[PDB]
Amino acid sequence: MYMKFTYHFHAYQPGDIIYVHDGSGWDPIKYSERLSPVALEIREEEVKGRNWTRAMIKAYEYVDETLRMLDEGAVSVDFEPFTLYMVLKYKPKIYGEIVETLETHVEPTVTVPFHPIMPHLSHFEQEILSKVSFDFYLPFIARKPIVSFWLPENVITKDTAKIVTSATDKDVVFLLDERQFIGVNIPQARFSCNKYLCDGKSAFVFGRIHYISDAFAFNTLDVEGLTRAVAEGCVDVFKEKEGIEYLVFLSSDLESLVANPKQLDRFLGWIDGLKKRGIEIINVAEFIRKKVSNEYKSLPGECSESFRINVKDYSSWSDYFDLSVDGRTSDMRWTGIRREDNVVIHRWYKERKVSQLWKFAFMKLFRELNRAVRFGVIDMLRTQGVSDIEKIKEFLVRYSRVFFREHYEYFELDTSVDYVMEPIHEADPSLALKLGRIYYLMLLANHSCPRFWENIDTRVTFGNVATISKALIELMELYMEENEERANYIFLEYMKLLAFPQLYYDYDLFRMKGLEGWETTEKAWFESLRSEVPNSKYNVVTRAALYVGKRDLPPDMRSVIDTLYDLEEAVPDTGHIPGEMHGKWENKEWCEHKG
Amino acid sequence: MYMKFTYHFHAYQPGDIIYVHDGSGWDPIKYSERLSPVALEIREEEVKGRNWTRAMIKAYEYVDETLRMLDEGAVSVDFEPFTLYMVLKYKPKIYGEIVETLETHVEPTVTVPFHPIMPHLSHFEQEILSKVSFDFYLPFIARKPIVSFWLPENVITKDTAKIVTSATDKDVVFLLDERQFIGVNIPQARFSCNKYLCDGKSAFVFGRIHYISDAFAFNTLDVEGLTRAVAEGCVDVFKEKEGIEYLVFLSSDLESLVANPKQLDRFLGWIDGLKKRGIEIINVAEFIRKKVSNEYKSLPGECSESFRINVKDYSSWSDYFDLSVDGRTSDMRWTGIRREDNVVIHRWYKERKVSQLWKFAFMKLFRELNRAVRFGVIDMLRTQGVSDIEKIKEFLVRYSRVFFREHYEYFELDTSVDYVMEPIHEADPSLALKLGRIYYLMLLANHSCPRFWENIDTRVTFGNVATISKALIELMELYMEENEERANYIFLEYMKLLAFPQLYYDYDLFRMKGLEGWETTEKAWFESLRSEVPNSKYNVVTRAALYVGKRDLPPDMRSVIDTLYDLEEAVPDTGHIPGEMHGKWENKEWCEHKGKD
Repeated sequence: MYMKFTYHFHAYQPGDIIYVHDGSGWDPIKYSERLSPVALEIREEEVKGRNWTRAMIKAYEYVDETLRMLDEGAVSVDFEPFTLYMVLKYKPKIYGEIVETLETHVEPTVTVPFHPIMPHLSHFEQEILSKVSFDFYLPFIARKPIVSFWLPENVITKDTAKIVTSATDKDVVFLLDERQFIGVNIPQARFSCNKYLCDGKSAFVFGRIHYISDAFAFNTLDVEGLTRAVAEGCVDVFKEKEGIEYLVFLSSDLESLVANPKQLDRFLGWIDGLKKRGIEIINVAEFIRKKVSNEYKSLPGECSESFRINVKDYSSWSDYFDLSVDGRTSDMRWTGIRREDNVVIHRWYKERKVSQLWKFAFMKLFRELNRAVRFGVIDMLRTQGVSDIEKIKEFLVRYSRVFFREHYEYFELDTSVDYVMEPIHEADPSLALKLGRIYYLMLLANHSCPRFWENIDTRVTFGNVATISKALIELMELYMEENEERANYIFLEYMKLLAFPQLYYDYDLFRMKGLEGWETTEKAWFESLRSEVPNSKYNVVTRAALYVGKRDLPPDMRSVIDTLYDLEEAVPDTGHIPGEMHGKWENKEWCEHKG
Repeated sequence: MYMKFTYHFHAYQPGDIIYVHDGSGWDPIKYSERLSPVALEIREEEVKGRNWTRAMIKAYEYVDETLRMLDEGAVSVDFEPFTLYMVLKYKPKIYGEIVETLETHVEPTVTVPFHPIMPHLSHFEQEILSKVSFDFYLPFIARKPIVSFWLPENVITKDTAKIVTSATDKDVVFLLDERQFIGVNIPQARFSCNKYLCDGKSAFVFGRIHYISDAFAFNTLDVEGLTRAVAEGCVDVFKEKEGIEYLVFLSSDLESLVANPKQLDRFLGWIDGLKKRGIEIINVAEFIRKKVSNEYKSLPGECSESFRINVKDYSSWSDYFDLSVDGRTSDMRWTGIRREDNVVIHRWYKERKVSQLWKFAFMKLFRELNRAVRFGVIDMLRTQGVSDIEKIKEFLVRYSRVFFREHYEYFELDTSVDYVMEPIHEADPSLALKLGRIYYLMLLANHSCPRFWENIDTRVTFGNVATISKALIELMELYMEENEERANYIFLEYMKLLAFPQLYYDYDLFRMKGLEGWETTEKAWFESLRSEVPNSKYNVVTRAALYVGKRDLPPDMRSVIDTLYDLEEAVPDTGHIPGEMHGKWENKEWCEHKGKD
């Protein structure tokens, strides 16, 4: 057949950080992890971990073996930077295996550090993260004029795509979901080499087919069904006649390969079924490369700027599709708001409807914390005689060489303090590097993960709050040790975490309208914040901020948190993430932490 | 397989009327037809006619014989009313065969008389046409609780859907194109039993797949490719495993079955290929019934108001899709205007670009002519004591029993003067039936066809203009008899046809913006109107208006057109319709009229 097939896998772990350790900012961070032992059955071995992250990192090895039995160039994979780094730290053997496969076996896809929803961040943060993305990926993509790029949850806007495409010289292939396409209908645009103007540059774009991808990832069709859905269901009889190559592109989380013990074999059988149909397995980049080179015949204008299609701003690959009013996706899952009619939605959780209003407040609050930290860094670097915001940007980007040091060392890329400090050479590296650290903690705290789920009380929400609490307190203490009034500006931000439930009033959330009519009510808000653990009456946000504050806060204010908060309920116990329920937890009733 | 398949065919001929004969209005119209010999090749046989209409009517017999080869209930068919009427008059044996097939063998689909773009007419005209559609189809649908309905070019708006559904007590199924669906993506809605809210009531809707339908109709895939596109390309792997029936619905003009000599056998071979793949062939209405009856298994909510989808207002099945900016169809083909950015488009014709601005002017002018006729009818009936607009509407609907008399009489339905005059029985029937004739000539003049093509100079544009000219001159003359000043209100309307090119200025078309930037210039307008025939220097609108006027105008007015125009240049010759070029024409350079008899 002339049909081409490929899969993309997205690999990411938010990690199990519950407390970041004090540090100088000259080295990668050190931290304590959650102890909530868990196992994943893979075919016929149970893979055990002290927590979800470590179990998964072990599991990545079974996955890499499977990927190794596929042909060269067949699929593409992106690893979130910190996730790949954590593998190097915890299982350096697997890092070497994974790294070899990305150099030689699968096409490597660039992605963003810390997996935030990019359009939910300021342009400043997005620019840093975009440049770091390409920097971190340099050993895999150095001599490639075309590279695929993975936006977290595929949540894209025109502004975000521009930032990304500007952060590189190469040609960018955005991997998206076909439900994000607009200005063309699905069968019209399907399987062709489309492009997408990113206002100045243009990117290639491929959109996955959600229903077949999920049919694999969630085991709803057997191998025969998956093979037929592709080989028959996706056939372009005209292109088969004209002898024109077209690409059927699917995508899932890499962790879908261990969602049940049979997934690795299922995937191998599927790919085998397709090859037997005469379908060549070939990655999105090598597909385009083979088009432009005219090794593959094209339609007139294919892979060009006449084959430009549009993409809906704020569309995604994983939104609540049952609430879509245009047959496309949006970002309502992470904001809690449907944009088309500007209402606040609710979702089911453990037999009750829960307002998703908390996600909006969470997102909004973090925009403010993010800016408080960014302006802190800029203000303090100014005192050191650094006035050029562009030099500060370059510095914050180069600081990746510190944060992910060993990764870069593995490839003999410069990790020298002299490199990192060059754009801001007039500053005390001791102060500058602590600021770089505080900035990267803020970044780390912007994981999209907490707002993916229906309820707020999860281990990932705790981790975000604990990480930003670390950053804020350290920034606050820098201002204190300099005898500045700005120390309180930062303490005010920290206080917004402790008193998180007050934000319903401070944010005028009552003015907003619920989908059904009750989702922006007082009680809707307060119900949604109830603790999901036995041993804490505090909401998860207050919990994590107290948990970190009680160990890092100056004794005097450390006192008021004791006067107003019962500290004994400041522990890392959270509710469970519904998507992780297939795991074998020692404690299934809530996400535990042990002594 | 759980996949079901069906095809819908739409049959329509605009006719070859070049001059309607004078008549009282008590009987169906009589007319002179174009003489332009042409033949169609069907398998190894040549089918010859004195004009395209007559050639195609003979061809319909071959099509019917082929439909009879299909299994019962496999496909659905609509015949536009006047088309079926012309078959009846010319070849009653062929009409007999077709109506037998519509009664028993294929699902009959209701459609509108005279094939106008319905959302391009006023609500009043749409209301009359909608009611007539269901009356004309009474012999085929009387016992049916659910009926399918074919809007011309599938051009629909919510308002038009409301008019149609309000005109019957039956549940309606609208047959549309999947590129018309909105608020859902194409794969998301595909092949399920969906509904559509048209305000007071809801209708079922099914959307055809144009690329497969056209692969058959225009012979771009062989039978094996067509079979594969359906059996493989349309498979729903999930519904196959769940045992849930779904319908792959395709549609084309019935005339696609004679678009080349092998079409009939290709179609039969395709159906055979699908049946051998385990795919049952079942018409849309029967498919719905089986879902509703639970003979078929359904998704939760299927075939109910829970499965509502939206349709884009002014979308169609046949728009210039290469100019679409939203991935859906629209009505720019017939208006000349792309709605999304409000620009006047151009198309290629004979390897030069031609502005479509003329289509907007033609459409706008006809809206005005339509109202002049309707208000003239209402005004003259007012002078007869008829003041209730609802009684006038009832009369105009019943007048279809005069206009299509032989059809209703074939089915033993009352066409008597007493039946038709019942709602306005205080009026003089000599005047009322003349007004009914005038109103129906106006309706007949609203064929969508002229605006389908890229070039104005075609036999269908000539026909629309000649037909409306007949109506206007007759209405004018009725007012003259009353010694009315209103006679010149109607002469003004006819003058707008004669002086059609002046409408560029009078309609302020210079204010409109061209897609490329030239389409709304004076040069673009005038070039678009140039005659395509060497025996007339006048644009086709003026040409037809003169052709009728030189026969029908009172002597003083005839002397005026005789002085301003060369009446020897008022002939029915026009340019050819691009879609008819597959015919074997005696004159293939332009559409002739042999005028010796």
